[PDB]
Amino acid sequence: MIQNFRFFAGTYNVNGQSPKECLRLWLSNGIQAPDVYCVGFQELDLSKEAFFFHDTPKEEEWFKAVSEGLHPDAKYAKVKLIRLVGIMLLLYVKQEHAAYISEVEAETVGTGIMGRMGNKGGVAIRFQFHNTSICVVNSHLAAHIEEYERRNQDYKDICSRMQFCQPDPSLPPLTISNHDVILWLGDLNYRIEELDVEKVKKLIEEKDFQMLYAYDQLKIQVAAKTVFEGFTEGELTFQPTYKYDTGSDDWDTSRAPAWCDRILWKGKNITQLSYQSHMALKTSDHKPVSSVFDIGVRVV
Ligand SMILES: [Ca+2]
Ligand SMILES: [Mg+2]
Repeated sequence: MIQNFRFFAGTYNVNGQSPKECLRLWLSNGIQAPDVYCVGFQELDLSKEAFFFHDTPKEEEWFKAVSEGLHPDAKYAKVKLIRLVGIMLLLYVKQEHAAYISEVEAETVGTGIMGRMGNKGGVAIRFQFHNTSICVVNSHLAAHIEEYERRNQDYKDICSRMQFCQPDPSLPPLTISNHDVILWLGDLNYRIEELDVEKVKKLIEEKDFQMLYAYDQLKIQVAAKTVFEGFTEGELTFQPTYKYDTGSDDWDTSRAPAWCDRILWKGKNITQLSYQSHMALKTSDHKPVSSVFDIGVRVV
């Protein structure tokens, strides 16, 4: 029997900052309490120290910040936390679902310096929920403005190198694609091309996000089948989420605005209820993005 549960997916590039703001706006702003929360960060800590010895007080800081921000109408249990340098993913479920979560595994893949360090890359948590297999990936891909090939390479390398082991020590490992349900979120860093920074801002003024999409690097590459084969993205009905002046909604361009921050998915029995950014949070040069899904899970 398929029963629907509500999944919240969120991605936020916090530009090396500690949380200054209440996250309720992002994580529980006029939504029903999700059954499951998948919350992704990039650039959690930008220090060389963090890049070097992993430890950083930004982890407890954003964890406290997310937990305080979850929907107040339910109690949530943290299932798993995973981080590679500045890339962190948190998985929470309502306390009443905890017993039905199993085979939780978490892995990381660095795809930055030398094609292997964690300045860029991916982290993932997969698990079983009742009798449905789910994998959630948070990734931070190459930032070069022109050279999207580097993002495609990061994406190809997360897919080929991310391997989850299994209790049975005689079985092959699982890859990201070996799941009934895949959610992929992150600062994917694809930008807008050809169009002038003037036109790109003006298009954003009059809210004509359809025309702009035709020049979005991610749209183009997905159609070219160089990444995200089989994935869907909901219509982008919110303005690009990068790059803003910290503490405001004005632009900064050291580089047109861009839909850096995205959530895609593939699987049967997945319906997307919403796809938003959250302008009111001004702690970072990105805005956070969120999506709620009704996902059908097989319950036996
Ligand atoms: Ca790379
Ligand atoms: Mg930054």
